[PDB]
Amino acid sequence: DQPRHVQYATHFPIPQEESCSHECNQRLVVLFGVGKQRDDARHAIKKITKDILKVLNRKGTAETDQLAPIVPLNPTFLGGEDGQKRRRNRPEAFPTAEDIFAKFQHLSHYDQHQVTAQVSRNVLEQITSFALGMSYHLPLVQHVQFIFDLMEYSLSISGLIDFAIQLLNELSVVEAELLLKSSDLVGSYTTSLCLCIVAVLRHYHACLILNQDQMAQVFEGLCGVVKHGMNRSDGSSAERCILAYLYDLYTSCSHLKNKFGELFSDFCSKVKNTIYCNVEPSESNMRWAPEFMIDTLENPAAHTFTYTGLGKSLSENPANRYSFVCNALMHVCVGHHDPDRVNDIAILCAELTGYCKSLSAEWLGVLKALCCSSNNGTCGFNDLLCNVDVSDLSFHDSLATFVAILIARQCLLLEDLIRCAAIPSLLNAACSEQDSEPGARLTCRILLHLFKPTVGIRSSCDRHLLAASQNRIVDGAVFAVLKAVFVLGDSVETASLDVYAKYVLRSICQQEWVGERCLKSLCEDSNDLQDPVLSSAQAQRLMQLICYPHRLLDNEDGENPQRQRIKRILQNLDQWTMRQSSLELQLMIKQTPNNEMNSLLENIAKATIEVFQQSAETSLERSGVWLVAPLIAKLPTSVQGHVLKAAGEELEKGQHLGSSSRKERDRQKQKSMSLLSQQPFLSLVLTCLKGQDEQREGLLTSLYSQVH
Repeated sequence: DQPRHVQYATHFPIPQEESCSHECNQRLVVLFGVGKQRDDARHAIKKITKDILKVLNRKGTAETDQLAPIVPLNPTFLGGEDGQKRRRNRPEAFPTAEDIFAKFQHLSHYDQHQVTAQVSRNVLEQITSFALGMSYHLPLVQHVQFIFDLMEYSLSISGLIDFAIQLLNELSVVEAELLLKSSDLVGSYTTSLCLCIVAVLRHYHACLILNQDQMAQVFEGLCGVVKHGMNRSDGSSAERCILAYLYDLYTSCSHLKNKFGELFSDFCSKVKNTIYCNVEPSESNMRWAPEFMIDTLENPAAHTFTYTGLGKSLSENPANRYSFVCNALMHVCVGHHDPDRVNDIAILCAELTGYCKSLSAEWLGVLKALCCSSNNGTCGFNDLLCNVDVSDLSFHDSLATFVAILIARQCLLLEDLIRCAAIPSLLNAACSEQDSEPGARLTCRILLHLFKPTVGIRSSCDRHLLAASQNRIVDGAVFAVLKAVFVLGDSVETASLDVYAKYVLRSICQQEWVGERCLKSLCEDSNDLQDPVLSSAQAQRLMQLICYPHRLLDNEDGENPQRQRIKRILQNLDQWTMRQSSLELQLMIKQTPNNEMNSLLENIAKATIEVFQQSAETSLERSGVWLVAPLIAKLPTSVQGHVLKAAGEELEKGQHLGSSSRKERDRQKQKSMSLLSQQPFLSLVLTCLKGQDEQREGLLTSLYSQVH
């Protein structure tokens, strides 16, 4: 049939545009050959996407389009896919088309040019029409969500920088022509679309670093236009991550401004200075101040309210804790499990507390109350089990989705959970066994839901939100919360109760993002995993889980399972994971107790001397043992020096076996060379000859042995 190379003909993309107008456009077609299809392929590839925009550009109704599946006689499989697009009729929870899925499968960068040029003509015709004298209508938001969910299949890179370029350019045109009108519609749909571009560039962090020769200096131009004129509703959009994440560019030129405020000079200095030095918080306490029945008075639909006016309202009382927690939980037990309701209640309540950044440090009481008995009271929790169904887990996906929405705000800090949550959970099971027994398993499942057998879910836009916000928290103490899970232990439903304590060990490490953070963390330093809080036996029983998930499951076997565990640490590593393969040794070498340092030397010496004899008696696959020397070289030579100076004479005694026939002496020589024909022997003593005492005695014995 077909060979392998014909499938990759479509897998050769050209990312850079405008290569050669006369040459590259005209010469590329004739490589495959002639075809009527390819000429009509260009005729209808834009036609299928122009129709859906012309009813959006001109706001054409859907009732005027009925003859689109009726006219074309050819609906072939791509053409017939055009006709079925009118079978869905009304909008629904409809997946993408198979062709658009197939463009994610193959040819994702050839077609990325037309779709990015398709949206380029849409965003530029409006800017010639918004200023044409009639269009003062703000851009809609309902089409924004569906257009990022479909553009991401092409793996676009050029679609990010151009839109960021054009939006800052057009707003300077707006202020020169639309500032004097002074309307009240400013910032309702532009600021919402402002953070959409910022967040999608955060998911494309490689593209934002290559344009730094005008990135920083444009922000004074685009933000400074509103201040010099009569500024209405100040600036609705303010950048937050710029003044903290950028460090390198300020060494060129640094300048100061003096147009902030009489008491806001220190305030707006700290608006830019958000790196450290937290100011003194709200001294008035925020515990049990609101009682009940206050959410009906306020309307979050009116977006015209401001953060500055919110300060005077909360200056009277910081009372935004209790009456909204009860309002939220009473509402969610009224509404159904439909996806529209559960996502909206998290995001609408978010902007109430989004500018209430002091409210971000008081949410611990929803878990601190049930964890400890310092709150006292027994009847306060019985109703909280009356409204919880523990048997059903399909509706626990919604609260698993809520905490994904809760972590997606990127301004809620969970650094209190390291100190005051995982540590007493050790003593929670230690002090009480039959009383707080659900506390171990309830904290087991909810942390799994934070870091999600598996089934392929269609969700992709919010699926990538969990890993994007993961690295925003430092990795200094997060694994201490992880280890506190592991040290506490010391058909899915068919499993019994006791076996779940062991599958959680695998399932936590099953996530590829869990494993890769531990692998990268040791690249800088290992002092954080040598803390005496960490366990002895349980630490290295999961290093083989840390290193690779797709390896075969090693089994507990025999009276001496560590005997074969020492003997396979050479074979299991390959010639490509050379970084962490030697890193696992010095952790378990130092974990070995001091009473058996003597037995811990000759094992690694003799491990490398029967790795050569099985090829002596009877290339790139065998290049791994031909290149174990880089692993040995990146080791403390105090251990290496004693075990390799011992390796010399035991391989210089391998040829010294006589007391038999003359002819067997020659065979035991040449079998010894075939296991001693390794250039790494010359390099292992090369490490050893630095920082040694004397090793000239061993080769004296060989010289004398053969001189006769």
